[PDB]
Amino acid sequence: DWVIPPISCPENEKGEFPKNLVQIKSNRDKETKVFYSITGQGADKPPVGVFIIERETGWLKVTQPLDREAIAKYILYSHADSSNGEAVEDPMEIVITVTDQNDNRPEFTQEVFEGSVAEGAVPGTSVMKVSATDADDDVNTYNAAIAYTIVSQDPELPHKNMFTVNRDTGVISVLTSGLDRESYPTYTLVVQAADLQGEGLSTTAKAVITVKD
Amino acid sequence: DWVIPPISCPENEKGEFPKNLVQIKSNRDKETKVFYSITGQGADKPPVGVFIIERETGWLKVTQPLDREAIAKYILYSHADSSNGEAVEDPMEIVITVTDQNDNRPEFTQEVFEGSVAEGAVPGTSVMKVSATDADDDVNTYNAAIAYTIVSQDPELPHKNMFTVNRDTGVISVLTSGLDRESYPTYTLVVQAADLQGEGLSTTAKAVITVKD
Ligand SMILES: [Ca+2]
Ligand SMILES: [Ca+2]
Ligand SMILES: [Ca+2]
Ligand SMILES: [Ca+2]
Ligand SMILES: [Ca+2]
Ligand SMILES: [Ca+2]
Ligand SMILES: [Ca+2]
Ligand SMILES: [Ca+2]
Repeated sequence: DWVIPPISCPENEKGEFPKNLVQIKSNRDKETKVFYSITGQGADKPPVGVFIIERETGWLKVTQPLDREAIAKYILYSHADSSNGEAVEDPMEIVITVTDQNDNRPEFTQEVFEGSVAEGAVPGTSVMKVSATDADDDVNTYNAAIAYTIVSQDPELPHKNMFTVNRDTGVISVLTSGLDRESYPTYTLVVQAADLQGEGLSTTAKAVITVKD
Repeated sequence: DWVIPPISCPENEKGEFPKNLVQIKSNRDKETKVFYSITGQGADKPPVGVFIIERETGWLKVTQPLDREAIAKYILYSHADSSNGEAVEDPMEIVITVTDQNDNRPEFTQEVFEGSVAEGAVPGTSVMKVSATDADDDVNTYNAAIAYTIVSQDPELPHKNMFTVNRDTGVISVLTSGLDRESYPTYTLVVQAADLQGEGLSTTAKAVITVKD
């Protein structure tokens, strides 16, 4: 069977269903009457009826909103028959790809991270790792592409930015010098994770840094 | 033959050739090895070589720029053979749609239009028409949606805007009162037409209005 170039349908559609996607038909329909149908998971097997096809015209339709994060892709088969029951084409394998949107917010693996730095440590040294996940499509979009930032430091001393976060790795490093356990022994950072490479949906967690001797 | 939904390729592509459009497989290639070719005008028929298919992968490719205004649609057929050159699928009908770019400036039907009006005529009274054409796709885009403007009036008396042009139709009308043949017996307007509804490519021409008793 040929495999159709994929038919895209974005997730979370609203309004009137069903909606037309694409017309799939046989160029033999002037030689004999052609009746169309589709089978497979999403047509006549679970989930039944998400897609339906017009029996005489071959208009493929979707009957409800989709969620890429539940099902990313459907495989079905179209069929062309004539009155006498002969198949007028081999089946075609129909591929339908659910096209992503940014409908998922990043999430930190924990609501509080804990680390230790040694007070005499060099601007460069690695303190700790923070971690988020996005459920969206990390292959075809930036909707799951996470920029880690530091939003705030407490206390703001000796300097405001004692610390640096690598925006891709979520690794927290020492930016700056004057780090003394006995002046200021614990810092509480508010860290942000935002998708769209930093520009999109965001969430915050806390990172608690204990200064050591 | 199944006829696949059409594949869009914009005119006036730039850079590296060939470029990939779509992957056209058969799913009988787990079993033995399948070889692809294409025929049709645009492939093995004139214009020869605009599209090719990579024999082993089935990537359909475009080999040079297209121009919608010369050819807007191609029809190709793909074929699937085994090493002995025997068909393992019926052919598949491939439709290619060339999509529009705004690569055509509107042209006024004439370089100078002539019209005339009675000095008595009341504001709102209709004088003459100006007219432009645009060669871009006036069915699916705004690349031919022309808006009309008066750029200048000569002379600027008794007042600067004796006239008005409806931006959608090109009808020139009397805007303000005071027309009088024996003070100013003709006006020369520069008129402008622009696509994208005024926002796009532009051209100008002249309209000459003879004030009559
Ligand atoms: Ca979703
Ligand atoms: Ca997201
Ligand atoms: Ca999503
Ligand atoms: Ca100390
Ligand atoms: Ca063109
Ligand atoms: Ca064009
Ligand atoms: Ca145009
Ligand atoms: Ca007079």
